Amino acid sequence: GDVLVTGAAGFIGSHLVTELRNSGRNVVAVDRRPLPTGSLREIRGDLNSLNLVDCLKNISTVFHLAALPGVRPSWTQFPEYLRCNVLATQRLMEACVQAGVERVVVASSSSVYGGADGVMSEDDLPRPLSPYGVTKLAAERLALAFAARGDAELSVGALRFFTVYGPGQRPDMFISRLIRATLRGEPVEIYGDGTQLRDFTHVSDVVRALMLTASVRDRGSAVLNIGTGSAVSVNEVVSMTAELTGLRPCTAYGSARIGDVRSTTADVRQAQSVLGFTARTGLREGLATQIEWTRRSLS
Amino acid sequence: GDVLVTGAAGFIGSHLVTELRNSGRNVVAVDRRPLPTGSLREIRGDLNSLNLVDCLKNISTVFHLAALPGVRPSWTQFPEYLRCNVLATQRLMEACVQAGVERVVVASSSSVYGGADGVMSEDDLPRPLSPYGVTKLAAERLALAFAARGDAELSVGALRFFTVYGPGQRPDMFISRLIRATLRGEPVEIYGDGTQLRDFTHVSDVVRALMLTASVRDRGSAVLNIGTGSAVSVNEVVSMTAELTGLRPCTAYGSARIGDVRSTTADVRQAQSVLGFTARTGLREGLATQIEWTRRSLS
Ligand SMILES: NC(=O)c1ccc[n+]([C@@H]2O[C@H](COP(=O)([O-])OP(=O)(O)OC[C@H]3O[C@@H](n4cnc5c(N)ncnc54)[C@H](O)[C@@H]3O)[C@@H](O)[C@H]2O)c1
Ligand SMILES: NC(=O)c1ccc[n+]([C@@H]2O[C@H](COP(=O)([O-])OP(=O)(O)OC[C@H]3O[C@@H](n4cnc5c(N)ncnc54)[C@H](O)[C@@H]3O)[C@@H](O)[C@H]2O)c1
Ligand SMILES: O=c1ccn([C@@H]2O[C@H](COP(=O)(O)OP(=O)(O)O[C@H]3O[C@H](CO)[C@@H](O)[C@H](O)[C@H]3O)[C@@H](O)[C@H]2O)c(=O)[nH]1
Ligand SMILES: O=c1ccn([C@@H]2O[C@H](COP(=O)(O)OP(=O)(O)O[C@H]3O[C@H](CO)[C@@H](O)[C@H](O)[C@H]3O)[C@@H](O)[C@H]2O)c(=O)[nH]1
Repeated sequence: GDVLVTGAAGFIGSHLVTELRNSGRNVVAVDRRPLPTGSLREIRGDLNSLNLVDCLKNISTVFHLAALPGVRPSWTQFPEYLRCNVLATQRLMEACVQAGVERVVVASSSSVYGGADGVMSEDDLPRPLSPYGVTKLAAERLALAFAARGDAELSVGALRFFTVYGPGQRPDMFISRLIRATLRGEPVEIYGDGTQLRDFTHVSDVVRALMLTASVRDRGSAVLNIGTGSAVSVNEVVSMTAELTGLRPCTAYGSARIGDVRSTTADVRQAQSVLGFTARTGLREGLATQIEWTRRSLS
Repeated sequence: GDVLVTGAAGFIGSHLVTELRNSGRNVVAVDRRPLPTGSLREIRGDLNSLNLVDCLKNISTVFHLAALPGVRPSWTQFPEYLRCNVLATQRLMEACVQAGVERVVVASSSSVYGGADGVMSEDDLPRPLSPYGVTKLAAERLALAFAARGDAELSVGALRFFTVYGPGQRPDMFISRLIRATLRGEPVEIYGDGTQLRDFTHVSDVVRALMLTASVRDRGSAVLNIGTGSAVSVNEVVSMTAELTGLRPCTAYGSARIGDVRSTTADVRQAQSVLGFTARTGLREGLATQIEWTRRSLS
């Protein structure tokens, strides 16, 4: 059957569209922004306005990536985060039940874990530290509640991504801003002392995990971390970018932002056992891919 | 300091207002519906429209009970459930940070557990089966995220209530409808075969738990079940009501409603250790209190 991707114009979504089409799948793309062997049908619209059942005609698999994804604006833009991240999810899942979609792969987030040292496992109680994390937890729990309805023949794979980077990374993210601070001298502010850590996951690995998750169809629903299990500090990413480029990143240290967790590290075990997924790209290699893409993109 | 109760016109809220005032506390009541030794100041308004910081002047303790509380309408009224249960909570917690409120006691729900046999413990992963349960989980996680902000001197006691009944019970609830089916012959539909079970908790016990929770001020935040640990089936409640009244309840069996969990039973241990709270009222005694109140109320 055909596949529908919400959020298809965005960072992860555009990579997923490419891989789906290269694999021979016909793709229906939904986004309110323009898109950058399988066919491609672009539907331009807001999930809260489109006739979603019409969009889901002959769709057997949905990848739900649309959302407002920034941690820090969520404190002061909460109506819009609720509308885009929770209400739109609820509408999409109802339409999936009505249209007889078989499987929905939902982008969730490591943000549901909140603050924790060391490994974040899918059996840990969620305790988001930001309103954004609350909305991603609500979206993933909504998806699971729809899959548990007695009238639905619907499974859900909810994927908790860990800070994704690479070619095309959204420009509000740290590595994208740092690379512009390096190649173009546009200063980046460091939010705190730079000792915060992230499990940075390359988008190519995330797209492989998304495809694997969609192919697990007879095992019910699942909640899985998608990450590398290796955390790197902000300061270390700055030093690596300086080393790779021979240009001094234009940085300025400022105050930590409330809502930012101090460290993330994925427990990678359950995705390996359920999907056969292990991340292949480490940060040193992946960072070079983003730097090279950004050069060519600016030229 | 003075205490503010949101949802003060409702079932649990009105009982809490009474006990707060009888205890000598000055109460500020907020609700968009009229209210049925401590003074009482009634503020009439919607939490999404009022100047909440103004309402919180000289308030040291907030009891957040306002919400749309029905499980079953939440599938088809989801915008309003998000607005009342999640957006209003976020606005209230921000105003609590800005106003320097010390402690917020939040009404959460056993609905966050979803479907589970046997005892529901606060260490179990939440898995709500209805959009209502998703909104209560979001409200309680929001409250905890605000309490964890570095700029807040704020603690949260989040109370997961188990199906509350007694004098004044909301008329959409089962025991209220059954009593009208008995005393007044207004038929009640049974949603399924009546073998579903609930941990029914008397409102007097819930109000005692609310007061105890507010008095724990130097131990940070807590998430606690408030229930009896004894589950009773719908059919057994029907037979008890018939026995107590000598009138045949006017019932009609119909189809189970999607979103209704099959059974609830509270793990009562953590509230006993943290609050010294143990429920005192069992269903046979409590059911008689509601029947007697309802007689006098109808006359
Ligand atoms: N990038 C990461 O590090 C990361 C980490 C964890 C989780 N996630 C999650 O992965 C998903 C994709 O993230 P991304 O970095 O690609 O974000 P992105 O902002 O690049 O892509 C999201 C897309 O969704 C669209 N969109 C938003 N609301 C919409 C609406 N109401 N209707 C139609 N389209 C709408 C946007 O136009 C955008 O193109 C998001 O759900 C996000 O929460 C991302
Ligand atoms: N009754 C139960 O069995 C039970 C069980 C678990 C949890 N809870 C929770 O306990 C709390 C109280 O439940 P209840 O049975 O007393 O419900 P209720 O409906 O009787 O009381 C809720 C009150 O909140 C008010 N309200 C709703 N939205 C408002 C808004 N935007 N602004 C101002 N006021 C608003 C309503 O007018 C109403 O009086 C709710 O948070 C509910 O989710 C109740
Ligand atoms: O200009 C900036 C931007 C970010 N940071 C810091 O860099 C780290 C990473 O920030 P960023 O790349 O913006 O990603 P996160 O805020 O960690 O969020 C990403 O990863 C989260 C967890 O996976 C997802 O929930 C989010 O949607 C996704 O944006 C954090 O410690 C920030 O405090 C700075 O110092 N300066
Ligand atoms: O007309 C009716 C109403 C209810 N029921 C059944 O009676 C049980 C109890 O229903 P009700 O008294 O409406 O309470 P719940 O739906 O269990 O919800 C209450 O208890 C939940 C868990 O504590 C809270 O989350 C909710 O806010 C609160 O309304 C359920 O099995 C219903 O299916 C019927 O058979 N007929």
